Order: sequence, then structure tokens, then C-alpha cells
Amino acid sequence: TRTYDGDGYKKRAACLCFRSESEEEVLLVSSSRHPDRWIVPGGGMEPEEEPSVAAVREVCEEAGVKGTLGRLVGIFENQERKHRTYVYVLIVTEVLEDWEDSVNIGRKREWFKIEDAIKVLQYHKPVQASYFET
Ligand SMILES: O=P(O)(O)O[C@H]1[C@H](OP(=O)(O)O)[C@@H](OP(=O)(O)O)[C@H](OP(=O)(O)O)[C@@H](OP(=O)(O)O)[C@H]1OP(=O)(O)O
Ligand SMILES: [Cl-]
Ligand SMILES: [Cl-]
Ligand SMILES: [Mg+2]
Repeated sequence: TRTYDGDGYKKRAACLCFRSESEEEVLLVSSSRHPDRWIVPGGGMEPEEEPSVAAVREVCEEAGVKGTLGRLVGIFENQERKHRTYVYVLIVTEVLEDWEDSVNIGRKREWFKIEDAIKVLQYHKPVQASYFET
């Protein structure tokens, strides 16, 4: 069940999944529609679901990782697609081998240096590239 802010923007949560507290390498996942493209893992909040809980759930489902939830980075809008995403830091401590989206749609995941994550996100997901700006 999709959820929405009062202005009709779809509510989402996502994590920047870092390998370590150094925050030098981040986990991206393949686009569901275009698997040769990379995205930051995330998705819709469920009814009455805390944003931090949604963020952790979505990265388990999409990226097959768990870890230590860190700070809220910020709340980011995509004007064209009308969605608003809470973006958290997650320090990955567990990497699972056969996660929901790997099994269901063959979703891929890969570690990127921050500068390379920004590069591959820029063309189709410039708002996601902007998560890393600070
Ligand atoms: O841009 P929207 O209209 O909100 O639609 C998006 C988009 O799907 P499209 O392929 O239809 O543009 C995402 O696909 P990608 O970012 O992977 O290319 C998809 O993401 P995922 O399948 O990766 O989860 C996302 O879902 P979400 O916001 O839950 O991450 C889905 O929105 P819906 O699930 O609400 O249709
Ligand atoms: Cl790191
Ligand atoms: Cl976006
Ligand atoms: Mg998603």
C-alpha cells in the first residue's frame, strides 16, 4: 500500500549503505526497469511506518544488507515523479547471499567509491546523486 504526504508526494525512505564508518564506499543496486543502470536502494513507506524502519526494511529487500542505522542525511524531493524520500546512513555489518529482490527479479548490487556512485547516478537519478553532496 503506497503512502503519501498531504501534498500528494509519495513517501519513501532509502539508505546510503556504507561498507564502514569511513563512508568511502557505498552499495548501489540495479534499476528494476533497466538493469544496466544503478540506483540507491529504497522504496515506499507503509501505512504508519516510521521512516527509519522503512529505510532499513527497503535496503534489506532490495540490497540484502543489514547494519547499524546512522543519521538522517535529509529529505529529498523528485519533482517530476512526485516523491519525497528520507535518506539515512547505514553502516553495513551483514551481507546476505540470497535476498528478496535477487530471488524475485535478479537485482544486482555493487560497491562504489562515493565519487563513482555520483557519476553513475547523475544521468537518470540526479536527485540520488545529490544525496552524497554533503
Ligand atoms: O518513479 P515512480 O513513478 O515513483 O516509479 C518508481 C520507479 O519505477 P519505474 O521503473 O516505473 O520508473 C522505480 O524504478 P527504478 O528506480 O528501479 O528504475 C521503482 O523502484 P524499484 O522497483 O527499484 O523499487 C519505484 O518503487 P519505489 O519507490 O518503491 O522504490 C517505482 O514506484 P512504485 O513501486 O510506487 O510503482
Ligand atoms: Cl566505507
Ligand atoms: Cl530520485
Ligand atoms: Mg524501491
